[PDB]
Amino acid sequence: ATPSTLAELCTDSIVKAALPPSEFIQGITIDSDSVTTEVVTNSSVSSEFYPSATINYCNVTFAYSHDGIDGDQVLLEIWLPAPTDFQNRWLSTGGGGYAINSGDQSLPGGVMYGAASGMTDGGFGGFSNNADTAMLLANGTLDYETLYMFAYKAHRELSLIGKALTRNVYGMSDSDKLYAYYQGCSEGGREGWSQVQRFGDEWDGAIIGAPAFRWSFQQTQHLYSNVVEKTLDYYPPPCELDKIVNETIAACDAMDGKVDWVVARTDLCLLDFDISTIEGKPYSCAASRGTPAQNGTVSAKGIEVAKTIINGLHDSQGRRVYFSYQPTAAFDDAETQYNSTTGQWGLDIDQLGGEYIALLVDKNGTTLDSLDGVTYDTLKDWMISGLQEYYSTLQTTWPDLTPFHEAGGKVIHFHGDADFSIPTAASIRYWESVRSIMYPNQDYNSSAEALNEWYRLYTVPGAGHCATNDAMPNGPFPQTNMAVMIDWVENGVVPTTLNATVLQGENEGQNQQLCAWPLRPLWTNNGTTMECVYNQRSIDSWHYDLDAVPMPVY
Ligand SMILES: *[C@@H]1O[C@H](CO)[C@@H](O[C@@H]2O[C@H](CO)[C@@H](O[C@@H]3O[C@H](CO[C@H]4O[C@H](CO)[C@@H](O)[C@H](O)[C@@H]4O)[C@@H](O)[C@H](O[C@H]4O[C@H](CO)[C@@H](O)[C@H](O)[C@@H]4O[C@H]4O[C@H](CO)[C@@H](O)[C@H](O)[C@@H]4O)[C@@H]3O)[C@H](O)[C@H]2NC(C)=O)[C@H](O)[C@H]1NC(C)=O
Ligand SMILES: *[C@@H]1O[C@H](CO)[C@@H](O[C@@H]2O[C@H](CO)[C@@H](O)[C@H](O)[C@H]2NC(C)=O)[C@H](O)[C@H]1NC(C)=O
Ligand SMILES: *[C@@H]1O[C@H](CO)[C@@H](O[C@@H]2O[C@H](CO)[C@@H](O)[C@H](O)[C@H]2NC(C)=O)[C@H](O)[C@H]1NC(C)=O
Ligand SMILES: *[C@@H]1O[C@H](CO)[C@@H](O[C@@H]2O[C@H](CO)[C@@H](O)[C@H](O)[C@H]2NC(C)=O)[C@H](O)[C@H]1NC(C)=O
Ligand SMILES: *[C@@H]1O[C@H](CO)[C@@H](O[C@@H]2O[C@H](CO)[C@@H](O)[C@H](O)[C@H]2NC(C)=O)[C@H](O)[C@H]1NC(C)=O
Ligand SMILES: *[C@@H]1O[C@H](CO)[C@@H](O)[C@H](O)[C@H]1NC(C)=O
Ligand SMILES: *[C@@H]1O[C@H](CO)[C@@H](O)[C@H](O)[C@H]1NC(C)=O
Ligand SMILES: CCOCCOCCOCCO
Ligand SMILES: O=C(O)c1cc(O)c(O)c(O)c1
Ligand SMILES: [Ca+2]
Ligand SMILES: [Cl-]
Ligand SMILES: [Cl-]
Ligand code: NA
Ligand SMILES: [Zn+2]
Ligand SMILES: [Zn+2]
Ligand SMILES: [Zn+2]
Ligand SMILES: [Zn+2]
Repeated sequence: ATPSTLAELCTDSIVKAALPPSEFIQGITIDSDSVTTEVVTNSSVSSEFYPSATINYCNVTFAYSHDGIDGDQVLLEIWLPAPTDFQNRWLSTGGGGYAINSGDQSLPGGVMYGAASGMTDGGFGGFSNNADTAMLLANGTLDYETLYMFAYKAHRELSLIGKALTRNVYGMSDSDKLYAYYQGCSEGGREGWSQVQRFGDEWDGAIIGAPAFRWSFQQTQHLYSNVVEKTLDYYPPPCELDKIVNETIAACDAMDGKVDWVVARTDLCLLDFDISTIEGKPYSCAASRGTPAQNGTVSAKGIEVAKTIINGLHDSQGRRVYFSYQPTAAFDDAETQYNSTTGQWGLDIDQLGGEYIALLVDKNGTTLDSLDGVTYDTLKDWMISGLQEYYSTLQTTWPDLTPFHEAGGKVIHFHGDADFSIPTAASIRYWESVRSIMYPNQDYNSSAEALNEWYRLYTVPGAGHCATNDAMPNGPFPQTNMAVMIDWVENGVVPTTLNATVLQGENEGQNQQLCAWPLRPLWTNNGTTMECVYNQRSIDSWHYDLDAVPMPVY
C-alpha cells in the first residue's frame, strides 16, 4: 500500500490522507484543502553546514490555524525524501535574524540524510515575512501570539505535526522508531534551545550553532560598542579597528602551537596579548563605493575604545554586567559612518541592538533614531528589566534540562572563536549553567564528565558568525554535524572531537578535529599533531562574574 516511488508519494491525495486530523493538538485546525505537492528532481545543494549533494524530494506545503484567533494562519513546508531514500528520520530547521525559517537553505541538510525536513512561517503571513513585521498590533501594543509563536510555540507545533505526517506518509508502525533532529544556527540556535528547554522527547538530537539566547543581554550588548564610542567621545574609522584585529591575529596565531593564520586559542590571546603594542602601526584602506579612503596610524584613543569594548559592559560603579566578543572578532558593533559635510566618522547605531529596544522594549518601531542620554547604566537597566519580561519566552536560558536528559537526548553545540555577532563566551556560560544546576554536588571535573555524556560544546578556530571567516581562511568549520549526530544517536559513536573541514583557501577540503569544552586545542611537533588539553588558566578566562546583576544570569 505505502508508496514505493517519489512519483507515487508526491500527490495531494497521498499527503492529505497522511496529515494528522484537526484537534490532534487541541486548538489546532489543519486545512486539508491547502495541501500543495511538487516533485523536485536532481537539485544540486551546498552549504557550510552540510556536504554537497544532489537530492530528489517532494516539496509539501499546507496551512493550519489556532482555534479562537481571528485571521490566524500558519504555513509549514516539509520536504519528503523518495520512499527508497527515507531512513526513519525527521529534521526540524529554523531561522536567522527575526526570521523563524531559512528558506531553502536548511531543508536540504535533512533530505540528503533521508530525513523528512520541515520549516514554519510562524504564522507571520508567509515564509518571507518575519517575526518583527508581525510583532506589533499598534504602537505600544505587542501581538503576544507572535511573541509566543517566535519564542517556542511554532517549533513545538512544527515537530508535532511534521513527525505525525512523516510516520503516516511512509507507513511507519507505532513501534517503528522515528529519530528526530534539529539543526540551526544563531536565531536558529536559540530556536533549538527553546524546545530542548521545554519538551524532553520532541527531538533525539539537537545541533545548535552560536545561539541568540540570553535574549535581554545578547540583544542589548549590540549597543555596547556604540555607547563606548559616545562615552569616550571617539569614533574609530573602521580601518583602524580592522588593523587592531589583523595585528591581534598576527600576535596570537602561534599561541595554539600551529602557525596557520588561525587563532584557535582566543583565551591565551585575551590573557597574554596587550593591544597597546599596536599603537603607532600604520593602516590604509582603499575607498569603497559609499566610504572614502582611510589611512593613519593606530591611535591611543582607538586602542582605548577597543580595549573598553573587549572588556565588556561594566556599570558606573565598575561592576561587570556582561562580556563581549573574543579578541580576533571583527568590530562590527563598533562600525562608524562617514559624514561628508563635517569630514568626520560618527555614530552608526547598531541595527540589531536598536531593533530590540524599538520593537520589544518601546514597542513602537524597528529602528532607534538616537542614543541621546544612553549610558552604560541605561544598557544595564535594559538587560535586567528584559530578563524578567522575557524569561518565559525569548530569554531561552533555562538551565534545568532534566526532561531532555532523562529522555536520552543529545546536543552538539558549536560557536566560532571570532564571532562578531554573538560573543563566544555566551555559549560557554550556558553549558556551565546547565552543569552547575544539573550536577550540583560534584566537583568541576566530575560534573563536566556527567554533562559531556550528552551535551558537548565546541569552539571553531578563526570562524565568524555561523560561517567561515575570510580573514582566517585556513580555519576549519563543522560541515558534517548531521552525520556526526546520527552516528551518536543511532550508532553509539560518541563525538570525542567534532569533525570539521577547511572550506576555503589553499587547504580547502582538509580534515580537522575540534576539542570538546572544557579542553582546548594545542598543536605539538611543529604544528603537525593536535592535542586537547586541560588548562585551568584558559578555562578561567571564559568564566565571568556578573556582579552588577543581583539575579543569577544563566
Ligand atoms: C515549494 O512549494 C511551494 C508551494 O507551491 C512554493 O511556494 C510558492 O512559490 C510560488 C512561486 O514563488 C508562490 O507563487 C506566487 O504567489 C503569489 C501570491 O499568490 C496568491 O495570492 C494571489 C494574490 O496575491 C492570488 O491571485 C493567487 O491565486 C494566490 O492566491 C502570486 O502573486 C505570484 O504570481 C505572480 O508572479 C509570478 C512569478 O513567479 C508570475 O508567474 C505570475 O503570473 C504573477 O505575476 C503578477 O500577477 C499580477 C499581474 O496582473 C500582479 O499581481 C503582479 O504584476 C504579479 O507580478 C506567484 O504565483 C507561492 O505563493 C508560494 N507558496 C507558498 C505557500 O509559499 C515553493 O517555492 C516550493 N519550493 C521549491 C523549492 O520547490
Ligand atoms: C537526474 O540525474 C540522473 C543521474 O545523472 C539522470 O539519469 C541518468 O540519465 C542518463 C541519460 O539518460 C542515463 O544514461 C543514466 O542511466 C541515468 N542514470 C540513472 C542513475 O538513472 C536523470 O536523467 C536526471 N534527471 C533529470 C530530470 O535531469
Ligand atoms: C517610542 O516609545 C518610547 C517609549 O514609550 C518613547 O520614548 C519616550 O519619549 C518621551 C518623549 O517623546 C520621553 O519623555 C520619555 O522619557 C520616553 N520614554 C522612554 C522610556 O524612553 C518614544 O517617543 C516613542 N516613539 C514614538 C515615535 O512614538
Ligand atoms: C586586514 O587583513 C585583511 C586580510 O585578512 C586585508 O584584506 C585583504 O587585503 C588585500 C589588499 O588590500 C585585498 O586584496 C584582499 O581582498 C583582502 N582580503 C580580504 C579577505 O578581504 C585587509 O586589508 C587588512 N586590513 C588592514 C587595515 O590592513
Ligand atoms: C581535571 O581533569 C583533567 C583531565 O581532563 C586533569 O588534567 C590532567 O592533569 C594531569 C595532572 O596535572 C596532567 O598530567 C594531564 O596532562 C591533564 N590532562 C590533560 C588532558 O590535559 C586535571 O588535572 C583535573 N583537575 C583536577 C583538579 O583534578
Ligand atoms: C507607529 O508610529 C510610527 C512612528 O511615528 C508611525 O510612523 C506609524 O504609522 C505608526 N503606526 C504603525 C502601527 O505603523
Ligand atoms: C553631517 O553633519 C551635518 C552637520 O555638520 C549634518 O547636517 C548632516 O545631516 C550630517 N550627516 C549625517 C548623515 O548625519
Ligand atoms: C559518505 C561519507 O560517509 C562518512 C561517514 O558517515 C558517518 C555515518 O553517519 C550517518 C549517516 O548515514
Ligand atoms: O540570527 C542571527 O544572525 C542573529 C540573531 C540575533 O537575535 C542576534 O542578536 C544576532 O547577533 C544574530
Ligand atoms: Ca594558529
Ligand atoms: Cl515519533
Ligand atoms: Cl550544523
Ligand atoms: Na501536486
Ligand atoms: Zn517548481
Ligand atoms: Zn515499519
Ligand atoms: Zn543523568
Ligand atoms: Zn560518565
